[PDB]
Amino acid sequence: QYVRIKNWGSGEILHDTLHHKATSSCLGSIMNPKSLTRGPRDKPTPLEELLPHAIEFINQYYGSFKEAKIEEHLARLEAVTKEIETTGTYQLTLDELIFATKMAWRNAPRCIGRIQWSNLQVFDARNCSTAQEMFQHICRHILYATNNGNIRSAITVFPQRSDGKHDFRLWNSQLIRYAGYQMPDGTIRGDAATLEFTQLCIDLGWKPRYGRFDVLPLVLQADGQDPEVFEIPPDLVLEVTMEHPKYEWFQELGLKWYALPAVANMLLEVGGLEFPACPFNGWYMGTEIGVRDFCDTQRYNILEEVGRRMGLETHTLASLWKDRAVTEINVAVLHSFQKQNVTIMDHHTASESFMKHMQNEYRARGGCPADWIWLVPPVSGSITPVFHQEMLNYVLSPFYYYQIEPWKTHIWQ
Amino acid sequence: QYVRIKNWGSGEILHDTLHHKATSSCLGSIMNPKSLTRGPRDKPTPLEELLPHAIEFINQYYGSFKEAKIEEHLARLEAVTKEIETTGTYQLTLDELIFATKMAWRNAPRCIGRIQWSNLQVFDARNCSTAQEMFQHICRHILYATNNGNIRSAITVFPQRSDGKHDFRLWNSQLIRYAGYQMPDGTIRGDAATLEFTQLCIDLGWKPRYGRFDVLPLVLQADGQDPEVFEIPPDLVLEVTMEHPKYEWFQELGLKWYALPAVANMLLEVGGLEFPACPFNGWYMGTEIGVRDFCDTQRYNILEEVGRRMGLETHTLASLWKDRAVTEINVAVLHSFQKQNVTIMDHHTASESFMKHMQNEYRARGGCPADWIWLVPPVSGSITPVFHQEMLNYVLSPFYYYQIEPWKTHIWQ
Ligand code: HEM
Ligand code: HEM
Ligand SMILES: CCCCCCCCO[C@@H]1O[C@H](CO)[C@@H](O)[C@H](O)[C@H]1O
Ligand SMILES: CCCCCCCCO[C@@H]1O[C@H](CO)[C@@H](O)[C@H](O)[C@H]1O
Ligand SMILES: CCOC(=O)N1CCC(Nc2cc(Cl)ccn2)CC1
Ligand SMILES: CCOC(=O)N1CCC(Nc2cc(Cl)ccn2)CC1
Ligand SMILES: C[C@H](O)[C@H](O)[C@@H]1CNc2nc(N)[nH]c(=O)c2N1
Ligand SMILES: C[C@H](O)[C@H](O)[C@@H]1CNc2nc(N)[nH]c(=O)c2N1
Repeated sequence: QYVRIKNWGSGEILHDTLHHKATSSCLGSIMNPKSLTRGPRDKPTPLEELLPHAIEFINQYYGSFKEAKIEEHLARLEAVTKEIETTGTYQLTLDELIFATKMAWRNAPRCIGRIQWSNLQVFDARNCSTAQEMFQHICRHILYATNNGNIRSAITVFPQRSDGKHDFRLWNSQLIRYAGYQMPDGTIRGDAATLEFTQLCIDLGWKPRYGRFDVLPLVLQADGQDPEVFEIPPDLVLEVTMEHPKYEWFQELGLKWYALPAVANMLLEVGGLEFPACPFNGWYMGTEIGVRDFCDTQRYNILEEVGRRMGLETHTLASLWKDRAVTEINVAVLHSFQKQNVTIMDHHTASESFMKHMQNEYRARGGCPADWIWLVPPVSGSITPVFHQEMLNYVLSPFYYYQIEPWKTHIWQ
Repeated sequence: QYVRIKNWGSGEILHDTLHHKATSSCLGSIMNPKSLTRGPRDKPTPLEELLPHAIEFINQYYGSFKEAKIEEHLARLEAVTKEIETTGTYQLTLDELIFATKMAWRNAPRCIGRIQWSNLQVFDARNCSTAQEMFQHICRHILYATNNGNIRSAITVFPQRSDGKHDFRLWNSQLIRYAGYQMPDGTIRGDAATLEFTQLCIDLGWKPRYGRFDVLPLVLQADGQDPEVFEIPPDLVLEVTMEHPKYEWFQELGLKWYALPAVANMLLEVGGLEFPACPFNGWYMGTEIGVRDFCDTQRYNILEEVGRRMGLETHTLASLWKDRAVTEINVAVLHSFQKQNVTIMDHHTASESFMKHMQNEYRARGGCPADWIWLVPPVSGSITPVFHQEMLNYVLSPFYYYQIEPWKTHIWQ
């Protein structure tokens, strides 16, 4: 009938029915499980599969109005059916598309900022045609979203997949990201995690600048053709330099980070249609930068240097110096964004926000797909309320899937 | 053929084959899923099910020797078969039992201290018969394990389930635990989480002492008879008073905690046999006390008071005061145990230990059942290496299962 969900922090009990609308050794801590990956195609969607999903979506959309529009609903259902018989696919009204993007966001089990789901700017680039036009669209997005520090969530929808042989794809994981260099002296400079992709950019012509914070170029693929490299205009990239409210030596660390967190390589699945190119963004949550970017050993790995600067016993694990360090780094991050007037949210505030939202979600539609493993911040887990909340993780539709890294499935022309 | 497992911190790849030997909406963050709970019975184990499992276990046991003892192996296999036809069950040699307890530990997906798996003291109480004898056995365990601060892991195995109507059961979750009182003024005193169980003890005759740290009594059930209450001799309970290495006011908080972490209510399943009563213990990991016991809002909830004592902006979430506080509490815990010479391990050291162990496990037997959600410490998640490790969670055998709270399935005499 329904699944029982408990919050061991408040004793609160919830009944999840929503999971019934889901799609598909316990593969728990798997980053990219096949279940979350929507791969390629070389043939249109079998009409037998498409129409059902289409009908399905159209019904969801029309059922979403406080006061139904049955005439339009039926008309639309017909219009779409007829459109598929005659063309073998179909086009969403801008409204449906808008609705689709917010719901897909609403259904992201791994997103903690979903209380903002209804607040999204949608850029319709479905009529796009060249890499250059893609690049221009992306720039418009970046400029709009950055909003000079007062960040705004937005998404840019490019042409939907047709036959699977003319896919629009951004080869970058994020719109804004730093390059990683394997120096001569054997050391790594910049973002150790982007070493390969940085090399690719070079291989495609991009000129490496060997800096610690060089913004990588956009590698765009349009109409399924080979990817073209485009440097992002520097004026468009807002950055925050890191300062600590108390340790003046913190700035001596010479760190900074971009203000725009934009996911660039995911596919939007909606009513049977697939959009291989739909970059989107929200605003940063402090821990992403202060903890993951700066403290992961396979990224900027600055934890020990900050430890020493603080005079901690960096040689004694049980001294808990790592916990002391990372917190000061987190404080610097938050302090700097605030000082420079760039939207950002701390993880504590983020957690309570999500709890409020999940609460809203169960009341509203009897569920909220949640991936505990991703929703719990990388530091101070049980100090946040999300940690004590049991969660159900399932895949609804619309949905935002991962895709196979393009350079792995692209037939070069 | 095998599952692929990745460590995004080191790029390391592992192949899990062990999962093939496993037994049985994604029920991820569920504390007590049915899959981990081995419930009651009112009839012996169907011989058709028992023998296969028995044969199975005996083969594992004998295959564990560096140099096989095939004669004994076959003899034992026969001895056991014949023993079941004639009695409808069987007895493990002390050795097998010992082997069984370490393997079950070895197979606990939620245990981070498993690198210590082969170091376990086994107390054979399978011939026990009365609650009083149970109580004495438990005391011996407590005394031995406490070892005056130099904690020793140990387990006490009581009589295996026969027909399911004569179950030996400890009604307590842990051997040592504090009571919780609903005061007249409406406030809670002690461990808010043990309110109900404290009431039960009272209901069964125990005299409430209304203290903040009153050790609850043992509530023992023997041969399936009604539970008897036994106070634990105070001399047997070692405790650590909390002091901070720098904040002298910390001790003014008047906190302490028991040194022995002993799980009392789990069932040991081995070769078809079930042991409803097998309390066991290891030693504490700092975060259990400093974070969960002291900082969970539904437990001692001391986070805000420590925040104020430190002079932090306890009114501004984004100030990250909670992170500053909990760390100092964690430091106090570790500092106090060390000062008082009571074994304890910090979570950072614990994490590296487990990683080393998991490494050993994949090499040794091609796998290691791990529950990421439980293995990652309640604070500084990604600062520990366990966070960046993909893990497979499955149920092998021997295994330690949860059981239905006894007071829910007991027919009072
Ligand atoms: C408005 C502010 C927003 C905040 C603060 C927020 C925060 C977060 C955080 C902290 C993550 C973790 C990412 C990681 O660990 O790699 C995340 C993931 C995610 N968010 Fe949000 N988000 C916001 C807006 C959005 C928007 C506008 C969308 C979509 C239109 C969205 C879609 C997702 C998805 C799909 C993921 C999963 C990414 C992945 O699996 O790699 N988020 N978000
Ligand atoms: C030698 C030191 C040991 C350490 C430091 C260690 C540490 C831990 C920790 C931190 C937990 C988390 C408990 C919770 O969050 O509630 C745990 C759980 C567990 N440990 Fe260990 N452990 C040790 C020994 C043992 C021994 C001797 C056994 C069995 C003979 C064992 C069996 C388990 C089991 C089954 C759980 C799961 C408990 C549950 O699900 O409630 N551990 N251990
Ligand atoms: C396969 C084609 C099936 C067509 C059936 C359409 C039934 C109309 O469905 C209606 O949509 C309304 C939204 O406007 C809702 O308010 C109604 O509750 C719902 O019954
Ligand atoms: C149902 C009864 C089946 C009995 C078959 C027993 C086969 C013996 O099994 C043997 O056990 C040894 C351990 O001493 C191992 O070293 C051997 O590799 C293994 O083949
Ligand atoms: C490893 C570099 O990471 C990034 O560039 N990131 C981190 C992962 C993503 N983070 C996000 C995304 C969104 Cl849409 C909102 C908040 N944070 C995008 C930005
Ligand atoms: C809520 C009170 O918690 C406890 O009494 N605990 C916490 C849970 C258990 N912790 C353990 C158990 C073992 Cl066997 C080893 C280390 N820690 C037993 C002690
Ligand atoms: C292996 C493990 O799943 C992985 O390293 C983690 C876990 N949870 C996460 N949570 C978030 N938000 N982001 C991440 O990248 C990860 N990665
Ligand atoms: C709901 C959630 O699973 C639960 O609160 C957590 C998660 N992980 C845990 N991890 C450990 N070690 N111990 C716990 O009690 C819990 N509880």
